[PDB]
Amino acid sequence: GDNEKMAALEAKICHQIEYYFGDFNLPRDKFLKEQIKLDEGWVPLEIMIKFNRLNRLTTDFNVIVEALSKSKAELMEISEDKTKIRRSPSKPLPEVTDEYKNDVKNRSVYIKGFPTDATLDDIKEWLEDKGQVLNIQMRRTLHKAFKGSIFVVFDSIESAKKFVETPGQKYKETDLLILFKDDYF
RNA sequence: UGCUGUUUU
Repeated sequence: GDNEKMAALEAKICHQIEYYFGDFNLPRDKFLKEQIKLDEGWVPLEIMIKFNRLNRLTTDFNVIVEALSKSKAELMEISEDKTKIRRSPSKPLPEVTDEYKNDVKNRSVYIKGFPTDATLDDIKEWLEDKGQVLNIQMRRTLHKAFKGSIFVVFDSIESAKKFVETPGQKYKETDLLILFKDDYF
């Protein structure tokens, strides 16, 4: 059903854009920050479609606008003429205080045992039924080769604990080592 | 402290 397929695509679009403008990417994204200074947070759709994971989903402005209009996250706003988008001023970036960093750390997790040829797509699929994940960091060498270990940030301490305490976890044939970031060094 | 990079650009 084409409506059915269009709805699945639009959900993916929302999630991707919401990641780029999110707490775990925006503060470290020089290119996106450049664009956000120029008019009250607004960024043109002609620039957004240059972002590679978004480009692969769609380059149609009409489809992007429809997607964001139906989002349940309430993060993104659309301009009057429908050519530009922004993070809402109701949702500011967190102040990076001791209390914030402690809270994030307590729900961050280290996982080791993925093959070196695994993709971000592969890791996301594996994580699908494991709880709400807000960030995936693939760990790399100096020369950018994947080490086979990751850091992940969960939505809550409750979700992180449920994941860490589950006993027999594997990726395909191989046993994983799973630790709170606090326990890794 | 700080500064610098950082492609899910």
